[PDB]
Amino acid sequence: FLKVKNWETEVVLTDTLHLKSTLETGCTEYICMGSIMHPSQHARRPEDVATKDQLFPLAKEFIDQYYSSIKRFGSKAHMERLEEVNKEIDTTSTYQLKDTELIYGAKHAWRNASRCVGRIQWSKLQVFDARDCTTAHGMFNYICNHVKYATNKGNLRSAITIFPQRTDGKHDFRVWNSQLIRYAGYKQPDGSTLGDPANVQFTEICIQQGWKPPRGRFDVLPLLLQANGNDPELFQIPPELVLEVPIRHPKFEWFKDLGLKWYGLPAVSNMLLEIGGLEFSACPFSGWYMGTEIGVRDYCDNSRYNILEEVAKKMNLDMRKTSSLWKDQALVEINIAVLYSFQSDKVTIVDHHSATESFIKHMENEYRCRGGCPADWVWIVPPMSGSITPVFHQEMLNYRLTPSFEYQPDPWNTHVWK
Amino acid sequence: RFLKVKNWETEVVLTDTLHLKSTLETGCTEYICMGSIMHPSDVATKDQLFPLAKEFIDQYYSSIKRFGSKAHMERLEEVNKEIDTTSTYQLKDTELIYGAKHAWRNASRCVGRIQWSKLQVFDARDCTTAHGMFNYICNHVKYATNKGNLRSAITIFPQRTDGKHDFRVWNSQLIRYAGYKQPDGSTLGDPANVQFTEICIQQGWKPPRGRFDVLPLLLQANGNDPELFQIPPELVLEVPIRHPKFEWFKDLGLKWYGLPAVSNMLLEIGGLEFSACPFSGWYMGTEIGVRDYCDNSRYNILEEVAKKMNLDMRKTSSLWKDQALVEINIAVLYSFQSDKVTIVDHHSATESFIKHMENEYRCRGGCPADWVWIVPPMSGSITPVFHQEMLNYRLTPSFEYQPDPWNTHVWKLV
Ligand code: HEM
Ligand code: HEM
Ligand SMILES: C[C@H](O)[C@H](O)[C@H]1CNc2nc(N)[nH]c(=O)c2N1
Ligand SMILES: C[C@H](O)[C@H](O)[C@H]1CNc2nc(N)[nH]c(=O)c2N1
Ligand SMILES: Cc1cc(N)nc(CCCCN(C)C)c1
Ligand SMILES: Cc1cc(N)nc(CCCCN(C)C)c1
Ligand SMILES: [Zn+2]
Repeated sequence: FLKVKNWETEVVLTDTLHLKSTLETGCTEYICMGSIMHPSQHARRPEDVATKDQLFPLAKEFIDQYYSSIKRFGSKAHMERLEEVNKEIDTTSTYQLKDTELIYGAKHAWRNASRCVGRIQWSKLQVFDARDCTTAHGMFNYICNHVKYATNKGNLRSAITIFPQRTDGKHDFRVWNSQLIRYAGYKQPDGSTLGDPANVQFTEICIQQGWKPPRGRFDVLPLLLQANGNDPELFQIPPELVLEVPIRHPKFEWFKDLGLKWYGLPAVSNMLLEIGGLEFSACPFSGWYMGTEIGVRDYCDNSRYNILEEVAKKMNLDMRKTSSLWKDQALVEINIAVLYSFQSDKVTIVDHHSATESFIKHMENEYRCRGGCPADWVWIVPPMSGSITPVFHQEMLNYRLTPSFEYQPDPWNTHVWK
Repeated sequence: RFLKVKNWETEVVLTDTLHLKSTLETGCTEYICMGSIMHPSDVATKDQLFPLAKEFIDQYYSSIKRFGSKAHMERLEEVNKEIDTTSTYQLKDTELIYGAKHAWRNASRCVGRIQWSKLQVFDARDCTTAHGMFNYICNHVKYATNKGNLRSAITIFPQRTDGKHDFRVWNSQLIRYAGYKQPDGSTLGDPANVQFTEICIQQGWKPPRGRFDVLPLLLQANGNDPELFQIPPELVLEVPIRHPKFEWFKDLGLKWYGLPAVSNMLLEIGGLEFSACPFSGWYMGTEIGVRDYCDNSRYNILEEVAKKMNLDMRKTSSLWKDQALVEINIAVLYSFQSDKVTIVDHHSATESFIKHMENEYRCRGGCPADWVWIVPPMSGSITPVFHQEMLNYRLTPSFEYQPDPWNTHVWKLV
């Protein structure tokens, strides 16, 4: 067993769940890689279509886990399911998840996501089964329905849409966008950047694929959808599906005149969902924002919107030296405005104080019922005001459980066009 | 083998080979990361001490471009003689200085390491009594405080022998404020120091019972019972805290001391253990303004400041805590700068650490760094270290945690 202590409350939790971890963290007894973005390349099956002795053990492990979860280990259905998966692999080199296994797998991938502060909600995930999809047009239909369901007029609901699994790696379904809704970024003639600098490369691909850019600071990017390994196709999300919040400040009347807004729905679409050896390379999932994701990182990273400049100017702060803390002061105001604006418009949002408090409660629940909760301190602690949130003083153990969400290469690095 | 770290702001990529020289354990395994654990976990035998000493001596003669020299080989034989005959050995003055500076250079949790090569080392290995320790510590405080122009320093007392004759400073820092738990459950002074304050009172200290009572030194020499000493008040530089815009901030009656001086850690050099080695630098503002003042378990002044700012404290999403936190840290920095007492803000400190880290990769092949500790406790992502990948590993000479002495000391009075 391993213990974790909270240094504010002195609560000690005892971890045994880590004994079920399967993948390497990247660390060793001599080096810790906890701050590395992608510490490990340890995967569960090789880089493409596995042989039977590579895939079946991963399948059996997950089927065993699912049937244990419902108190039916060794039951009739469990043993038939194993025989069924065996035959499927014998005749197709893969197998197909039942609807129940798919739902279980998706929820537990979220439950196992050690970087996610939002996991107290993990069992409240709506799962849309899109495994019958065959074209990029059908992918667009599924994504539109997902966006409409999840947005729900501002009462946001967590959802995931799961497209057909990888087969031989030449027929991948992929959403090329990193999120379903993101703003364009444009390389300016003088050298600067208009819009979101994170998306300049993706923006140029879209233009390179025929997208006519309106060239503004908040241009919603088109969807770039790839189905069955074919070349990707551009689609415009209907604007009535894209809920946006104008950013205003409860005290500063001039804040409105900054002309800022942001979208309500955070929807990650470039990760990979791994269940029992199966790789779902297109599995867009969405929830609701923690305010700091917009106000600290989107607006105030140097390589992003970088608006600390303007806000501090309008505030008449002394930007002559760092020790006036003008950056910190403007940072707080911007995050006040983001929360005030979303709350005013009745769009679901959580502040980092509430979110981190929820996560401590979630940790305690998971230790009580599951014997552990894998958690990545570097990612869980908010990017501002860390030490005045309870997670700062909370020791955490990070380990990798399956099913899981994984990073995957950007498809433009790997796709050979037609 | 090589390991790469990337900065996701700048895209700079650095190549770590120094990790191959790492020694003891991180706490992590191949399947669990313990990077957010506070401390993941009698005296060395002859056969244990030999290889540790050789590795250090090898390192030292390599750093002075004398590896394999006649002087290198004779030092090794000399060290081997001592261990063989006395079960320990004694460092040369040059080796002690090198070792102390490299323990700082190797401190993966320290953001202030750009200054590592400018450390004043005070050799106190001839000290035999607690009175002598007091004298050494007073001289250290005076030299390091330097009328506000602070200078980094370390004082090194005699090493462990059999573990029954340890030298120890029982204070966690040389200068700290007392904390007194009241019968009604409230705290006067610094809640972090309530327990140590109790021990001092038990030993005979007469407490003023104020909010900023400098604690007395509790000094243990040669394994004897520790003894109390009052630091001369003229040696304790303090800064009253005021705010450049809120004139009411001074009415809070806050102050802090200028000299941060850790006194409860262990310095390991070549297998030798220096259990009493107080070292001092200058503050980063957030150490006082964020943690010392605004930790729930410390002075916890967010509420009063927020009240005087007329903030809406009914809902967390008004971010009144965040707003007060910034204002307190503005006051800390403005106050020290006005009194011309050395301090560094977290933006300046993290920028310099990135410069340091890059230079260490270029000239040394790496820089062990603990991201969890390096990133400041506020405004994390608007500092450059937040976006900087880091590798953590343990190089020696090193500073280490050690048990609190009141948990292991065997008393002898009455
Ligand atoms: C319901 C409200 C949710 C909140 C408030 C939330 C919050 C967050 C935050 C703040 C991060 C840090 C990532 C960053 O800052 O860039 C994160 C990471 C993550 N979240 Fe959640 N999340 C939520 C829902 C979900 C859902 C529904 C899923 C999956 C079904 C999920 C899976 C993940 C994953 C995999 C990561 C890691 C991303 C990476 O490594 O890049 N989250 N979450
Ligand atoms: C010169 C100015 C210095 C600055 C601005 C500085 C800054 C810091 C900061 C902010 C921390 C984090 C600790 C915390 O937040 O509680 C730290 C840790 C540390 N510093 Fe430095 N430091 C300085 C000088 C030194 C010196 C002179 C030494 C040793 C000779 C040293 C050794 C350490 C060690 C060992 C730690 C780790 C302490 C622990 O693990 O609890 N520092 N430093
Ligand atoms: C549990 C957690 O590791 C602990 O609160 C750490 C986090 N990071 C820190 N970072 C610094 N500089 N100082 C600290 O005391 C801590 N505390
Ligand atoms: C290098 C460092 O690990 C990297 O910048 C991480 C730090 N912690 C983070 N935490 C969150 N939530 N999101 C991030 O993108 C990052 N970035
Ligand atoms: C579903 C969800 C909700 C939320 N509030 N945040 C996230 C993380 C977004 C960043 C993920 N990384 C790939 C960049 C996801
Ligand atoms: C020499 C020095 C200077 C400075 N500015 N900070 C420190 C860290 C003290 C923290 C110790 N921890 C156990 C809490 C040391
Ligand atoms: Zn680790």
